[PDB]
Amino acid sequence: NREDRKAKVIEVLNKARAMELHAIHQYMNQHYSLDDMDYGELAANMKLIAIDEMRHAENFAERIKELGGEPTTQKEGKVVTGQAVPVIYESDADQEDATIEAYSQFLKVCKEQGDIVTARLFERIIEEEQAHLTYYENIGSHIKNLGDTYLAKIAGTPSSTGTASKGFV
Amino acid sequence: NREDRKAKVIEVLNKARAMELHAIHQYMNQHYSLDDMDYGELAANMKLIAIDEMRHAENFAERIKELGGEPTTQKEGKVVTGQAVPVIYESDADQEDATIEAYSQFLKVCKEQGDIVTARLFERIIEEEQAHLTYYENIGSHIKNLGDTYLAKIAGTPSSTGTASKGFV
Amino acid sequence: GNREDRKAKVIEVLNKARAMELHAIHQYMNQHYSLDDMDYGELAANMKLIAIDEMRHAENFAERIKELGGEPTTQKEGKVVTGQAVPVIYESDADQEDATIEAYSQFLKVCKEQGDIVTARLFERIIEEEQAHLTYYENIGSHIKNLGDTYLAKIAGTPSSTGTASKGFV
Amino acid sequence: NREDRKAKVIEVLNKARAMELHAIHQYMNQHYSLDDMDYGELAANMKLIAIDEMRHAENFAERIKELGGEPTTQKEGKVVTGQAVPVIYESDADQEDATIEAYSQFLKVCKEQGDIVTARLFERIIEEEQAHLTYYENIGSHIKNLGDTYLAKIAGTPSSTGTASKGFV
Amino acid sequence: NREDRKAKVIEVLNKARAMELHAIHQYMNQHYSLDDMDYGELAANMKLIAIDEMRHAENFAERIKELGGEPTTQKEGKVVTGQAVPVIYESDADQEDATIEAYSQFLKVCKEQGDIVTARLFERIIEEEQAHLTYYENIGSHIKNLGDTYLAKIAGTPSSTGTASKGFV
Amino acid sequence: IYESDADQEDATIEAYSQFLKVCKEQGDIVTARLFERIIEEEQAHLTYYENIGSHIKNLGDTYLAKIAGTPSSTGTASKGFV
Ligand code: FEC
Ligand code: FEC
Ligand code: FEC
Ligand SMILES: [Fe+2]
Ligand SMILES: [Fe+2]
Ligand SMILES: [Fe+2]
Ligand SMILES: [Fe+2]
Ligand SMILES: [Fe+2]
Ligand SMILES: [Fe+2]
Ligand SMILES: [Fe+2]
Ligand SMILES: [Fe+2]
Ligand SMILES: [Fe+2]
Ligand SMILES: [Fe+2]
Ligand SMILES: [Fe+2]
Repeated sequence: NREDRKAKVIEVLNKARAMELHAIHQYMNQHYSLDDMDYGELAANMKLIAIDEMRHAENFAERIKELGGEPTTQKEGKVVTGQAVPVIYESDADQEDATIEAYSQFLKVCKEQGDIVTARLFERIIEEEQAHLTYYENIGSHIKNLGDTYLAKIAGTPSSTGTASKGFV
Repeated sequence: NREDRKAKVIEVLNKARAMELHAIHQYMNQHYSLDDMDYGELAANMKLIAIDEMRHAENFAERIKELGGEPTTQKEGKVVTGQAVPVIYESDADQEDATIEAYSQFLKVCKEQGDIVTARLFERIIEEEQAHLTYYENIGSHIKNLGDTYLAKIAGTPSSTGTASKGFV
Repeated sequence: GNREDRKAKVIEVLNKARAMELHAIHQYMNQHYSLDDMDYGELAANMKLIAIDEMRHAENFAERIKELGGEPTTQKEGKVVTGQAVPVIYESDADQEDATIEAYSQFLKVCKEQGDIVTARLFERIIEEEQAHLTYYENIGSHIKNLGDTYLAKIAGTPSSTGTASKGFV
Repeated sequence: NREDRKAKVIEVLNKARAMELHAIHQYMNQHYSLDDMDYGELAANMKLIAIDEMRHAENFAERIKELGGEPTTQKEGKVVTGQAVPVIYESDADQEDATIEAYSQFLKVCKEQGDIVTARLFERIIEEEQAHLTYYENIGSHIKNLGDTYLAKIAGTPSSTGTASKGFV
Repeated sequence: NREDRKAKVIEVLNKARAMELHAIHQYMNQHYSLDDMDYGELAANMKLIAIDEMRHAENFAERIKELGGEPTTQKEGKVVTGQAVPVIYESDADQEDATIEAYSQFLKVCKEQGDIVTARLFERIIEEEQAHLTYYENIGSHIKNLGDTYLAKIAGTPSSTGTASKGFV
Repeated sequence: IYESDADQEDATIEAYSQFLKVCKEQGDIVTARLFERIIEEEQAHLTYYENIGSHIKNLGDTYLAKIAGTPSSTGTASKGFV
């Protein structure tokens, strides 16, 4: 029925959302490390990708409300900390790839439940995850093939991501 | 194959267009009432949504022509007049929901018939119907929950939808 | 007659005219889709622009019907003719605009009889716009009749745009 | 099996790409004739559409690389030269119609191989092929129905396609 | 013999053109690989040179038409794929050099056939090939002498070649 | 071809109609009658060339497609000496 159709879509939406919450904390944790290491452009792009995941989490939450459900506040999995630079980019590529696989499954569920608006949302976000995927693979390729010679170039670059957060104060 | 496929898509396209024609007359009728009641903001937005349905009617017609068919000129269903404000918003949300449901099945037909262009057309319009649905649900909620304090706020507002219609004269 | 009766007779001619507009909107838009399909851009565009004039007429009639206390009709008068070839489109639209002006002038007399100055003036203004439509259609028809394909060859591939898109909700 | 889903998608991408290469050479061949016949506006649009097909070939190659494959440099079919003006537009409409049908099928494969990103690529390009189709059908209609009077209007028109190609030198 | 003169010039113009068509695909293949490796500046200049080769093909074609011939659509030789970065620049320098040698002979034939306009077209394009040769020798030289130090500088650079291709849609 | 051929037949008939006049003036009834008969034949050529021009004009290549590849024989070969 209509109610079961919505509940099944809400379920994959909250699963995706929980994955987004995990990515936000995982990438920001890496952001703090790269920043601490003073690899500015890497620090900045890692934070800009975290913000894309924040935006995904919010979009998933808004559709869940539209369907009458509650947006989860729990993250899926655990954040891995203290990763060395090569492990950061190899693991983040792995995560992006597994995310696209899972969201492609969630998309299918939306289509089966005849939910056109939610399947389109997954499709749009999956394209953005593909851009994250390509970025992490590329950095990993340079670390693998060029090592510290590549990092020497990143050392001390600007880490800014733009004007500060439009906020309340 | 091809001929059969085309005919099946033209049939759902005309069914949808017939629903668009119904919606144009139903929403404009309610628009005349709201204007007469002098709830400008509600009057204005109802007409703007009616113009979205006109553009949907026109996009369906154009696709129908591209497929070799003739666009229908009869609306589906009867127009309901004399609806009071609470009924206007409850019914329109009901209509938008039913529209998304039907278009979702029409979309499926396009996919089964291998017509990607028409499927994409439905997809886009369904997203615009979701916006209509949300708008009507929202007005309905404030009329249910707040009445007069909310209606007094709408009383006497501008009902202009912008600059006058580019026409022939 | 009395106040109510006076409004009622005027509401009745307003709904007859409005129903004629609804018909014009669908008939002209039907021809618009065909012209567009044939890729006669300038013709397709002016046909739609005239259909939009009729939408405005329908809306104006409606707003006056509500001001008089009545209910604007949603049924179109007559049926739409589909599949007309180009020469038939312009000959029939010219006939229809003529018939419209004929009927609206009778409707105006009724408004004057019922002592409704505002509604009478509405019909007057709209009759003037219908005259513009008639002259347009007669001129196209005349060139089609006299110049044939050589006239149409010049319209082929012209822009069909009616300007910026429909200020709508989404 | 991850690798087999990529192989199968890469295979249809290279088929579509080969079709793009054919179109590029076919449409530019016709552009050289149209210019030679001094029908500028027709020559110009023919070249602009060939550049669209160049972009498609590029987009397909980029996706083939993201999937780990090698973008083909072989075109499908044979270029037909020496076509008169009516025959250019009747064959090009036929070509575009055949491309949309083929691409719709390739899109099906992408969906079957669980590849949402490539499927969306195909759907985007199919929409552009539909624009090419309509264009060629309209020109061909004018030639069939109006011939010389129509061509008289095109004779001696401008043929520029805009600012010259940003190149290396 | 007028016609004989034209025929011999058209022959070398189609030989040159087939050489251009080969270069477009060879260079673009390498562009796709350099883009994949994320060496943006190299990928960008490779494509810009490919576009210069597209313009050469177009100019040969137009001269072929002025002479009453038909421009070839088949490339000369085979595209080599999978080249390592040093091999890309070593072979592109060899090809550019081979091209200037051939075009220089083709230019001689035009003069022998008393065709001043075609000879001047060759002289102009040869100067551009010299610009290409110099570019490939320079990059080849940095790779030989600087190794991964040079690559480290190119990793992550912009790959943009400007605004998108003015096209039909 | 057909446009100039129609103009040329029309001209001929004009010219021949004056040559006929000269024949009547010189009292040459036989030569007047020769011009009369031949002018009648030129009129058949004129009509033929006008018709082809009109079809080419109004139907173009659609018309020529029908003619493409038709027989061109004008019947049995020239009776000659060899
Ligand atoms: C008023 C009124 C009616 C009567 C309804 C009733 O039940 O009273 C009315 C009725 C119709 C009906 C049917 C159709 C569908 C015709 C068909 O597809 O056969 C129909 C179709 C269209 N109208 Fe329409 N309408 N309408 C306006 C007012 C009215 N309209 C205003 C105002 C604008 C504003 C124009 C603008 O600035 O974009 C406007 C524009 C459009 C466009 C153009 C959209 C575009 O190009 O983006 C199309 C198509
Ligand atoms: C991509 C791609 C391919 C496919 C090759 C592959 O192996 O992937 C590709 C292939 C070809 C081929 C053949 C030709 C030769 C056609 C012929 O003469 O038969 C060929 C020919 C042209 N390309 Fe081309 N292309 N292409 C671009 C990308 C690609 N191009 C981009 C980008 C632009 C940029 C548009 C701009 O901003 O000017 C662009 C423009 C042109 C111009 C325009 C020159 C001018 O007007 O100055 C000509 C001529
Ligand atoms: C009379 C006369 C002249 C003017 C000479 C003069 O100086 O008075 C005369 C002149 C010409 C001249 C030039 C040509 C060459 C045209 C050209 O090739 O440009 C020219 C060409 C031909 N006519 Fe000709 N002639 N002529 C006849 C009478 C005369 N003809 C009669 C009668 C027949 C009888 C047909 C038959 O039974 O074969 C006939 C046949 C031919 C055929 C047909 C051959 C075939 O189809 O087998 C061709 C071609
Ligand atoms: Fe995400
Ligand atoms: Fe991501
Ligand atoms: Fe709609
Ligand atoms: Fe709607
Ligand atoms: Fe009207
Ligand atoms: Fe009118
Ligand atoms: Fe394409
Ligand atoms: Fe195309
Ligand atoms: Fe070159
Ligand atoms: Fe070169
Ligand atoms: Fe004759």
